[PDB]
Amino acid sequence: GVEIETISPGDGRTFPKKGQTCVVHYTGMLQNGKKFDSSRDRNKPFKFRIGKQEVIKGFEEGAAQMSLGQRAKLTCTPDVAYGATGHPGVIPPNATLIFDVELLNLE
Repeated sequence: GVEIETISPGDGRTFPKKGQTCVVHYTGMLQNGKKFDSSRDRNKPFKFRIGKQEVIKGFEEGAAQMSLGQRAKLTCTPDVAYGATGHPGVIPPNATLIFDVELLNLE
């Protein structure tokens, strides 16, 4: 499940398609916990394409529901990213993930 909470401004019509590399200023957040990842620190805003299963399932489906300029807020379920396995040292198992996502993309 992907729960979108959009901070309003954008256009609402430029949607990502297949094979389009898009740019996201993501910012990860643990529920009742601190941060774990952000693109604002590296300032390398993560040019990734759509439709190759590169990103996790909670982040891929939310990018298809956003548009250019929009600033949403993800709520990623554990069963799609790390709930059974868990990343070693960073994400424990059964973890609900929160992301500050703005789509200022290309292509």
